[PDB]
Amino acid sequence: VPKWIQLNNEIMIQKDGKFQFDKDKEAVHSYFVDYINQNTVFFHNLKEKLDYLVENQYYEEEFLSLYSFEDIKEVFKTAYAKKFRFPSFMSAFKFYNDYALKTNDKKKILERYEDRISIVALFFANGDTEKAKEYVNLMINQEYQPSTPTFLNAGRKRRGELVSCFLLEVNDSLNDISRAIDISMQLSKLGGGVSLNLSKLRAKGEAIKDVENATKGVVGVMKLLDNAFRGSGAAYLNIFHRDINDFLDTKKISADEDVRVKTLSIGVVIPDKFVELAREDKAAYVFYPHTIYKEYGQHMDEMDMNEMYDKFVDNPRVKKEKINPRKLLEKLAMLRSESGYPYIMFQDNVNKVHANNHISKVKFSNLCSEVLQASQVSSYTDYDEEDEIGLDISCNLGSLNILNVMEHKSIEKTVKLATDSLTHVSETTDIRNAPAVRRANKAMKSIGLGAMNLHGYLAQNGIAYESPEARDFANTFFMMVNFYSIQRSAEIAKEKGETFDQYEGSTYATGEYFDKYVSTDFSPKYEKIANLFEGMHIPTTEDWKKLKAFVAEHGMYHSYRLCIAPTGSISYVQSSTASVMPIMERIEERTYGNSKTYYPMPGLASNNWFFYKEAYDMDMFKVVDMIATIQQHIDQGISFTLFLKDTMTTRDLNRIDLYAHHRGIKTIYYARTK
Ligand SMILES: Nc1ncnc2c1ncn2[C@H]1C[C@H](O)[C@@H](COP(=O)(O)O)O1
Repeated sequence: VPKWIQLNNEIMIQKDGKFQFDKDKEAVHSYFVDYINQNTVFFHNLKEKLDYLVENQYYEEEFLSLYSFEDIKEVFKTAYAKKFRFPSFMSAFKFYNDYALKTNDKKKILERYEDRISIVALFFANGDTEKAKEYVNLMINQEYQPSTPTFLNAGRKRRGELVSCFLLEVNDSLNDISRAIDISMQLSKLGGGVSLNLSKLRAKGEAIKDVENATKGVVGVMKLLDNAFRGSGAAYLNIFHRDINDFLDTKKISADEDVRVKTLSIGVVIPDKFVELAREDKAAYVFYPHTIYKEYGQHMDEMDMNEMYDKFVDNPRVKKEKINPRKLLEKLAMLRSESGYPYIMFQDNVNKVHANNHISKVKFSNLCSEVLQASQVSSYTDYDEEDEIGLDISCNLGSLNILNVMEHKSIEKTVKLATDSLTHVSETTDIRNAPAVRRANKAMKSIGLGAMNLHGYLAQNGIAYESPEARDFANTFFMMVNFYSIQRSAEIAKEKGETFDQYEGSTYATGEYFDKYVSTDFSPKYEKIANLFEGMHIPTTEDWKKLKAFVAEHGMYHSYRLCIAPTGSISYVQSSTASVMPIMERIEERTYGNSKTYYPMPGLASNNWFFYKEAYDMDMFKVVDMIATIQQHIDQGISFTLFLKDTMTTRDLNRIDLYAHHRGIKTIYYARTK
């Protein structure tokens, strides 16, 4: 058993009635002086090191050639200037195991933490040395953390693409299904998560072909996708689609392997009309989509279900099956208890505050349920015919660290620089053989700036997650993020002289987006929270009015700007609590070969133990209230894990989900039971 693991294990051995939290500091110190520092490669100087890495195909030559070597030296100097030390074994372990560049044989380490940051910053700044130094400071102070794909691969030659999220529409044909599978594997190889909308695919019995897929409906397509992934995959289906019960039964524990889907995540899209039909206890119907396309010349999930539902029911050329809508909502709650699946998207909560309904309404979401954008189906054809390209979704992500941003008083600076980094990654992306995704990147230019360390920050300032004080902080914080995000998007539009495709018809352009911001104040109501924002200018209704006019004049470069991802791996590197979620465990036990490892939550001690309250003991109604408060100021979505007990009944699970719906929650993610 290595010394660093032994020292890490001594945290759980009590001393004077307390956990030995400081033993983690010894553990990480041992990890460096007994392992990491013995496996790093020596170089005489920075010039030799960089020439070696370029010439041996580790780094790309072009992004470095934009700087003079003297300027590169100064950027690297900036990274090593602040004496960065990991506070825990796991934070250091997660960087050097998952992110640090290794030699090709993978026996030595070629990058310190400061080297990766220096290279990522030199990639972002595109020759601008002074901006590269700001990126280094932003990342070394841990104010901003680029997503895994960007942070891992930026500046490297042997790599995937830097984009995290891909969402694909799939039209109703074998050529389309075949192309969607091909594109999914291509994009998954590039390092991104891939989510597929299956709501336009024809239901069971509508496929009259002698192929293995035919007779199972969309489950056949789910199987092909699931097998291919053996980046991860997801599939979404509208609740009014006939195959909804078969779609759900892929995640049953008792389901046989010919129907079962193990790797692929699943999501269900629920409009209000289904919630209306659940409220009044009467039987409802699910539709065979190809019959709807035959009749109306439009896909089911493109048409307005509030208006057309009764018309689909009364039309005899539209085929249907009767269901009990309350019992399907019960089934959803039950599967989420057993499996964690499916994810739920409350479609009208997404679309009632969506800025770009004129392009399209939002029909589905991504692998982690936070990306929420317009899309349009493509039509892929054979050799001698022409493809008709629609609009898929791509979004590259990054996260603010709330703790460090507040302590450095740098909300404006970090949001605007992060937005610039996300914009450069979007500009330098080059997707081949997926023109609907290429269209998304070039024309829509969406980015996904999120945040982590909410609970960690609140807990270390004596603010409980469920308190009105916490919601007061979140309200003001994310308002500010949205303000400076929009401002920078509009500034970039002025500088570049470009806007996102069909900006002119958006709620940003009409002014409607800003209505609540020009009329209501979002500064902190509690004095304790107002003192935390001391030194930072909190935008007022008057600033918002001025921003509204600025946007009306110059437009906006980005179609979407903000979304809060789960941050599973990167949160360790940041010594941060995951996302805006409440923590699961005060101390995480995990396996390490034969031995165990222990990770106390970042900033956990005996004197703040109360404030690091475990998510399972919280009231999920009050957790809903927190995320709803954040969702006000996020144009896309928030990955909302729900934390449950086996004591809860199906009745209790339905009441939580229906309350989430009532408060305007856009999506809910994996359902976690203790
Ligand atoms: N916690 C932590 N994070 C990062 N790097 C670390 C850490 N502990 C030790 N080291 C590395 C940094 C130096 O190269 C050397 C001496 O660190 P010194 O601080 O002089 O003991 O070990």
